[PDB]
Amino acid sequence: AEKLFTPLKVGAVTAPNRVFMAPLTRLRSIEPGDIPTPLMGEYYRQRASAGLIISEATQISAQAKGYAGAPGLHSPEQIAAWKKITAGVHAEDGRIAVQLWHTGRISHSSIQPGGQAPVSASALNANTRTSLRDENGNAIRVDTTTPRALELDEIPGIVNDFRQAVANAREAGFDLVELHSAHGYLLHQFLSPSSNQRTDQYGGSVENRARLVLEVVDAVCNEWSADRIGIRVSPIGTFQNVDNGPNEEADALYLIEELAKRGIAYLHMSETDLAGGKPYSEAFRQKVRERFHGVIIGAGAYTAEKAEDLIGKGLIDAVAFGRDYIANPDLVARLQKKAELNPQRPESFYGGGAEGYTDYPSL
Ligand SMILES: Cc1cc2nc3c(=O)[nH]c(=O)nc-3n(C[C@H](O)[C@H](O)[C@H](O)COP(=O)(O)O)c2cc1C
Ligand SMILES: O=[N+]([O-])/C=C/c1ccccc1O
Repeated sequence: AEKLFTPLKVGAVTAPNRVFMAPLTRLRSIEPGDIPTPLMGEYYRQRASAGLIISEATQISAQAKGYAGAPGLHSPEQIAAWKKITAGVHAEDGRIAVQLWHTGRISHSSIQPGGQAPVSASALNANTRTSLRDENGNAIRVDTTTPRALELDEIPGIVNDFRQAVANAREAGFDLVELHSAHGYLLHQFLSPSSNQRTDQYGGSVENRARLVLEVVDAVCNEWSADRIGIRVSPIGTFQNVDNGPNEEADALYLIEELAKRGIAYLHMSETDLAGGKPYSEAFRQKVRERFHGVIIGAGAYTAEKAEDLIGKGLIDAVAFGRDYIANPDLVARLQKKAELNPQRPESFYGGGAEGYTDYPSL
């Protein structure tokens, strides 16, 4: 029997199905101000039949910015714009979480406050690219700037920025928040020994490496409620040159046991980047499942059939689809009916306007 189209309690909200829209950076916000737009509102409204929409990654602060065109949730103007977007999703009977990030070293000095180097756990270049805008406003890929290591006394400010962004998110009408602790961004930069060479209380042992993300979790649970908080992790494998170190499984299980103590709404596991990699072992999935007592969302080149299999095995609760949600606003109906999926147009994933954004048809 199919379970994808059955309801699921996700902390404080109830999803009517298990087909979630993964967080998808689309880089269509207004500059100056990193302001969401009515076009973005239309895009999200089109996808409101998702069991849960998880927004594009959204800055907690101006310092958090690493991509031209990515929205923020730190300014009054951003709060006002997001309020209209969440109202539109709710008018269509949807549910929407905001994914909150700090990009850390995956950034460029030209888009940082004061034109300064971005920050990270350690002063190590990401050795990758980010997306800026050229003089005509078009997306361009540019090598990342070498970061400055955060001073110990700057850490409380980072925690406060997450806390403040969650206050703002609650005000803006989001149903949940997802902390971006994956994919080589700031929280993951602290988690991974490959990017964290600190020798203070925020590096070294796994307890120290997870310290920042757990302080953030505690701060945001206190600001709102634990049943409003999810977290995305990518703790097995390599993502944007950030591996998970030489004890990745044990370190992941430590973090997950710690997260379970807070009673948070969900754990969202990004299992692979677009280039793929070794699948999660069923033993690992079992170890995660016995340790965490909230919703588990799986993501990364899923099919509906794989999601059904893992839901049936009692190992995950929901699936997040990324690219299929870019191209199929009514992905839920298509998967329910076994309809074909619209052809994807990758050239318009990042930047631009309505074309390749709001022009993918429903059935
Ligand atoms: C254009 C694009 C933007 C993405 N932006 C984000 C993001 O903002 N936050 C995030 O955690 N993952 C991001 N991802 C990863 C997706 O959430 C998803 O995990 C990935 O695309 C693999 O799932 P899929 O095979 O269903 O597309 C992005 C992926 C794509 C293709
Ligand atoms: O893992 N991915 O295939 C993409 C990740 C991603 C892409 C753009 C912005 C934030 C992200 O986490």
